[PDB]
Amino acid sequence: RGSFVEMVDNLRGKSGQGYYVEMTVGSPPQTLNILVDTGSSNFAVGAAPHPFLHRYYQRQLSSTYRDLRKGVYVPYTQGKWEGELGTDLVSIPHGPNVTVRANIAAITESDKFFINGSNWEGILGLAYAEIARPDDSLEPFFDSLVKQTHVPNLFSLQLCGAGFPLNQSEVLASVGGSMIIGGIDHSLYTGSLWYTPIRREWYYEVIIVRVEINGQDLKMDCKEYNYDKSIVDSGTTNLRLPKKVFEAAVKSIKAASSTEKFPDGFWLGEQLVCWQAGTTPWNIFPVISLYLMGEVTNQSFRITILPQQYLRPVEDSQDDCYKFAISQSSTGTVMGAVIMEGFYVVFDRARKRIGFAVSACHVHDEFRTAAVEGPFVTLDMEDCGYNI
Ligand SMILES: CN1C(=N)N[C@](CCC2CCCCC2)(C[C@H]2CCC[C@@H](NC(=O)c3ccncc3)C2)C1=O
Repeated sequence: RGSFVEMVDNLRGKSGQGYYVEMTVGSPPQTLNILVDTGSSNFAVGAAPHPFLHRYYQRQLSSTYRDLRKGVYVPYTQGKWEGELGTDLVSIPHGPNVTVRANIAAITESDKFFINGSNWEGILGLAYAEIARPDDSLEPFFDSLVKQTHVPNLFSLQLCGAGFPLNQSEVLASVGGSMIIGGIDHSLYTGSLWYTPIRREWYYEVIIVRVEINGQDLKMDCKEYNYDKSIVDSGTTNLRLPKKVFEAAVKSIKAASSTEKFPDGFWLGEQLVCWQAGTTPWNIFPVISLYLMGEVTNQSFRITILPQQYLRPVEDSQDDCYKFAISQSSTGTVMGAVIMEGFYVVFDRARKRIGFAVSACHVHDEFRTAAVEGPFVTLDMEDCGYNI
């Protein structure tokens, strides 16, 4: 049974441009589309004209706007966002039937933040206060939601990749998934939910204990897989892996798929690869299994993704084209949107754990499916975690 009908199918978007939910801010309510970001902790919205925005938060039109008289400067690898802090009344129309008083960062300047044609005007940082900007005293949205209402301290995400390119009109008309606030909807997954501990409450940090490519053990010291951390991030497109892990994984993926040669640009995630309509050779590409620490001592489980997850559909012709959605990182593993598209992911903050189950909307073929399986006996899993 699906017990959260009001929130099912409340997301739109895609892996490369982000998945967003409708929200309202202020009095009278101002409707805005907001990217769901499990990799950050600020509710930050466009609040001034920008070439990529067709609407923005107008503080002067909200009777409930409260100015905190404080600026916030947020540089990150790709760019930055800057703004002015305040609070206002916020609601999620296809969400819990509540209105909360929340912090809002009114974005006034940015670089490589907004995405042209993404249809979103701000981001909802769903991670913990530790990584909120300027500091941990700026209460994140979800913390405000839980404190002010009877909403359970849990949310779950079903990000639905279409498996093919969606043009501008299609991506606006299409259901991109669900964000269930305060619960788990059983219609969004098949099989069982398996839980991994949240190692520390800052990002949604997890511990990977083993990696396989078509069942072949990558055989690295498991600390390498979590160097310097492993996180679950809906605000990142790719599966990102630490340099050494990336080099070993790409070697193994190349070897498994060696019946076809792909240019260096494809493996660097820059160049698309194309096949005649319907002839994508899924079977030559391997499945990838990530083993995660379990809730029981010396127990792990595995999540298995297909090339239908790690090859991202892009438009070129009538050919079926893709980009390789696995890339190198110098800041740890990032389980981005392309990985999350395979699974229904439960962010169980109350029980400091993340659940994974096979998504009812994952893209697959008639011969293979994504999987979530366990248990496996795995020793010294705490040693897989990186310190300092
Ligand atoms: C990974 N990642 C993420 N999950 N959220 C941010 C902020 C991280 C935050 C973590 C805690 C400390 C402070 C920083 C922000 C991201 C939001 C989605 C749109 C993105 N836009 C682009 O990447 C982009 C790139 C190029 N052109 C346009 C847009 C930018 C980020 O870098």
